[PDB]
Formats: sequence, C-alpha cells, structure tokens
Amino acid sequence: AAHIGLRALADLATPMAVRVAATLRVADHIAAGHRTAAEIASAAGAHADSLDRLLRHLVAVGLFTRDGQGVYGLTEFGEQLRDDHAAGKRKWLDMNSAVGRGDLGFVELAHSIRTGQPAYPVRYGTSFWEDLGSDPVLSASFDTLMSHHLELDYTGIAAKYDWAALGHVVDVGGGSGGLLSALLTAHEDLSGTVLDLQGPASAAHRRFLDTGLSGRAQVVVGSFFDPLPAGAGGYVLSAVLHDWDDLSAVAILRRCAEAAGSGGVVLVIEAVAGAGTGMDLRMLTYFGGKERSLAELGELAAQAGLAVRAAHPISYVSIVEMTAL
Amino acid sequence: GLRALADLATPMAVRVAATLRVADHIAAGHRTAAEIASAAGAHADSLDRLLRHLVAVGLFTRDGQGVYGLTEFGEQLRDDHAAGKRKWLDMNSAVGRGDLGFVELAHSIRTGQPAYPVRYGTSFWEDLGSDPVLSASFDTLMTGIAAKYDWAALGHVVDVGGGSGGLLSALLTAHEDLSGTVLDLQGPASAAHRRFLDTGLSGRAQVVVGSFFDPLPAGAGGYVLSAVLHDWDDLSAVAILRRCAEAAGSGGVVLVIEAGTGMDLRMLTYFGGKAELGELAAQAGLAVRAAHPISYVSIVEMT
Ligand SMILES: Nc1ncnc2c1ncn2[C@@H]1O[C@H](CSCC[C@H](N)C(=O)O)[C@@H](O)[C@H]1O
Ligand SMILES: Nc1ncnc2c1ncn2[C@@H]1O[C@H](CSCC[C@H](N)C(=O)O)[C@@H](O)[C@H]1O
Repeated sequence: AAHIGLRALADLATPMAVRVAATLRVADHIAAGHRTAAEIASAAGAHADSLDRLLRHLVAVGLFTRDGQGVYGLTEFGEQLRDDHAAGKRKWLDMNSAVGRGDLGFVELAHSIRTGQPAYPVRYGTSFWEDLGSDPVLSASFDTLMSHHLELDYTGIAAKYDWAALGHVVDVGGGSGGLLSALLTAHEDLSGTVLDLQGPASAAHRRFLDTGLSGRAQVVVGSFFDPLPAGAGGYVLSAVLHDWDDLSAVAILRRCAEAAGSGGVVLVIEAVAGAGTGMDLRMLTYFGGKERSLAELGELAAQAGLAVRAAHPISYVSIVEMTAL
Repeated sequence: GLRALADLATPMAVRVAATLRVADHIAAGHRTAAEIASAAGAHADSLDRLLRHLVAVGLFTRDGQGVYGLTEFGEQLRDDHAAGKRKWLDMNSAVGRGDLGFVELAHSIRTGQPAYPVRYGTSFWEDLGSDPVLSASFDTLMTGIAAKYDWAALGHVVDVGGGSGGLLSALLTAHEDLSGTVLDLQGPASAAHRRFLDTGLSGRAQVVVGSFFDPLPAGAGGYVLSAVLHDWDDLSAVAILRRCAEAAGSGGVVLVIEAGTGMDLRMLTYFGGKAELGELAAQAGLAVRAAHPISYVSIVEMT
C-alpha cells in the first residue's frame, strides 16, 4: 500500500467527491436520462458549474464518461453508485445514511487521538445513538445497514451453536430482531426477547408480528446498563461491545452475568481482533468504542465475574462463550 | 473498490499523524506509544491505535517490543524531509487546514459557495492574511510573462493582491527602471517586505497593507492582478475591478492576468471561485482592449 504516495494516501478530494455524488444520486439521474451537468443539477438540486467540476473529477477517477458534447454516462464501475445496484454500496456512502453521516466524523479524528473520546459529537453536537433516537430516517438507515451485516457474517448462524439448549435467549442490544428472528425460525421450541431502545425494539416487535413470531418472541424497551430480564439460558451481545469503551463494556457484561447467574451463558458475537485497524478507528470515532482481541475480551469478562469457555469462528466474526467465573 | 475509494479513515489518520508530527518524535527518540503521546500531547491508548493503522498502511514499523520506527515512506512525514509533504497534511499548515474543508464539499456543489467557511466560520484569505506563518506555508507550498508585455511603459505598477514578492519582483528585475507596490493583506505583505528587502528592491519595490475592495492607492500607470480573478465570483471580481478603474481612470491600464481536477475541487472548496468574462468586467467596469496569450496563462489588458 506504500506504492501510492503520501499525498495521494491523504487525499480527501476523491473520497468526498464520491460521497457527494452518492448523496446527490448522480448515477441514478444520468441513468434516468439526465445526462448533462445542467440536467443533473436541476434534477439533484445543485449548482451546474460546481457539479460539472465534481463530475470531471469523477470521470478522471473512472466512474463516469463524458463525451465531447458534455453528455455524461456511467462506466461499469460507476454503475455501483446506483441505488438499485446489487452490491448496495450507494447506501453506505450517502451522507443521509447513518454510516454515511457518521464517517464524516473522521474529519475530527484529531480530537479522538488527543482525548480517546468519540469524534462524532465534535461534528454533530450529540452522540450517535442520541441522533438515531431522534431521527427515524437515521435509525431505520442504521437498521438496514445492520441487516446487511447480519447477512454477510450470520448466514447459517443457527447451526454454529447449540441454540436449542438455551430454551430462552435474550438478545441484548438486539436491534430490530433480525438475529433472534433467524434463531427462532430454525429452532421452533426456542423462545427469546429483544432488549433495545424504543426505536429498534419497535421495529423488532413489528418484525415478529409480521413473520408470526410474536408468540415465541417478545420485546423489552430498556437500557442494557440497567438490570436485564433475568432467568434466561443465554444472553447474546451481537456487535455491541465494540461500540463501547472498557468501562461501559464491563458495565454491560456485568448486567449480563447478573441476569445469567450460574446457570446461563453469555455469548459475545463480533469480529475479534483476529475487520482490523480500519473498523477499530471507526469504532473510536463513532463511540469511543474499540475492536478487541479474544484476550482483551477475557480481561473484560473477568471484571464482570465471567470467564471465556470457548470461541467459535463462524465467518468474519466469532461467537465467544462466557459463563459464571 | 468503491467503498475503498471513499475511505476517510486512512487520509485523516495520515493527517493526524503529520499534525502530531509522530515521525519527527520517533526520529527524535520517542518510539513508544506512551513516549510519542507524551511528546505530542496525545492520549497514549488512542495514539497507539492510530499508529497500528498506519503500520498496516506502510508508513510505520512496529516491533514485538512495542517500539515504533519509520519506513522509507514514513520518512516523508518528517517536517525535515526534502519533499516537504508534512506541510500539505499538517492541520496547522495552510493546505492541511483548508483541506479538511472538503468535508463540507456538498455545500459547494449545491450552491457554488466555498466549503471552507462552513467549517471554520471565517474565509480562507482572512486567516492567511492574519498569520504570516500560515501564509508562508501556503506560498512555499505553491517569468517570461514580463518579457511578453510592455510593463516599462506603465512607469509604476500596483500589483493588486500581489501576495508576497512574486511577479513584481520579476517585473522589476526585468525592467530596472520600473517601480512597483504590492497591495495585499498583512500576512502576505510581511513576506513581500522581507523579499523585496533581501532581493535588494527596497528602492523600487514597496508594500501597502490594505483590501483591494476599498479605495486603492491611485496614480500607478497600471494595476495588475494575477491568480486573483478566479479566487472570486463574478461580482467580487467586477467589484475589485471597479477599484482598479477608479484608480486607473483610462489614464492607466487595469491588467487582468490568469491542471489538476483535484486541485480544481480544492479551489472550489477554498474560494468558491473557478475573455467575455474580462468583458463582463469591461461591462460593469474598465473596458477590455486586448489579450496576450503566454503559454498557458494570458494577460487581459484594459483601460
Ligand atoms: N443503552 C442501550 N441499551 C440498549 N440498547 C442499546 C443501548 N445503546 C445502544 N443500543 C443498541 O445497541 C445496538 C448496537 S448495533 C446492532 C446490534 C444487533 N445485535 C445486530 O447485530 O444488528 C443498536 O441496536 C443500539 O440501538
Ligand atoms: N481582500 C483582499 N485584499 C487584498 N488582497 C487580497 C484580498 N483577498 C485576498 N487577497 C490576496 O490575493 C492573493 C491571491 S493568490 C494570487 C497572488 C497573485 N498571483 C500575485 O500577484 O501575487 C493572495 O495574496 C491573497 O492574500
């Protein structure tokens, strides 16, 4: 990766140009017939002269084509910007999407490096969760993005662990219930509850009504820093811990160990340090969170009165099993 | 990849490192996360996470002891390095600072206005004009034109927005009997002072600190402005031209002299700027009378 050049590696022009085009849905406009800078500008609500400059830059990058008459077109590479593209990439870049909005926080990375605190608040004046809690567009956006994450690393998850033996599973920070949905469908005698904030919890309850699972699945609006529904055989922490600093992480794990007691299990499911540095920084900038190794996970577990008993690889992520220490 | 082309993590990681001058500290002897963070005044745990990302990028080396080192490429982060890249990335540096303005690029695309103000609340030229350091960083980080026009006939020429010594120094050097004055903001003008001073042009070269938007120093046989046109919107320009006119009065000629798609977007981000144009200047101001193309850059004379 050293074969690029210091400056080029630090370039912000191209990444932002791509993000602006994704946001302005430029690719969809030209595919719809709006081909000139003027046509695309009036269609996307932009300034023709300025938009043209951004298009020229993106042509140089190879996403678009421009003939001698100023008529633009999509290259096979540019087709990826279309909102209907099968790879679903435009969504991650749109500044209106949860992650598209959040990645701009990297502009304030110096603050996180100097303080260890999240950069997202320095840019938007509030926490990521608070923002999603106030805006259903952002919340729904983040949920959709997570569903995409579930597909990639969770397919066949029901077969990678003995979920049936749990009897009842509590998904702590379970989102809209996509994971619990997959588990209950495969294991018909299993029951479970989604514990999350109003937003996701409501979406999950809506999901259960829709797929006819409300009978075995329920929802609990609550904070995982507070006492959790006790008595369950297992508590799942799916892509949650990396969102928090050590202090908060142990707080969450501690509430899980509490609820699980001597008889239950706590399952942390996420990419152990074994994504990498890139996601780690994203976690730091967004929430002051972090990617951890199985060892760091063990250190956190001990502090909550828990112990790692096993770690099951399932894809890009792993399932780490913990029980009363 | 597309999501890769849009990555912001690595570019900012690079810029934060340059700003904290991690490479310099390392070369100085601080090779541990805690030691670098101590020298750079950062949070050790967080700094270590940034360095690990840069190790994977190929700028830094890290041994199983926790000691960090610089790779061939990492050497370029040295504020001492010959290529002088550090200046382009240091958030304290002219372009290292304005570049973060790219995060507001959407504003420029939707309106045509500079993004920089949306981030910093002040304009780019305002800040540079207020800090001779910041100013000098942008200039260093950036001839025959005289042998192409009859400057000598002007007698005295006011380089409007003449930045630092620049063109006037070359004009006065090509015409040993011409005199000139650089009109610009405090920042650039200071530099213009040191230059003309060392270049022994004290006798025929002078500097006046002021805005080219209010009454200008009249008299001069000609008022020249290069690389000052695009930095502004039409109005701004004609607004500036009006000043030259009121100081030229067709007794003098107002001259207007004028590669990188990424550089083009930087200009849009920084200034929201960019012959019928100079004519649009002729319309609401001094009338065009010629144009003389030199290489890439032309010279549109008025009066
Ligand atoms: N204090 C809190 N209490 C409960 N849930 C919270 C919370 N703060 C954040 N969350 C939830 O933690 C989740 C992290 S991201 C989604 C995780 C989900 N298990 C999945 O795999 O998709 C989000 O749903 C967020 O709403
Ligand atoms: N309001 C203002 N009044 C005077 N000079 C200004 C100004 N705003 C910007 N400038 C100057 O305009 C110049 C733009 S950079 C181009 C400089 C030009 N090529 C030259 O002859 O040196 C900078 O020096 C900037 O400081």
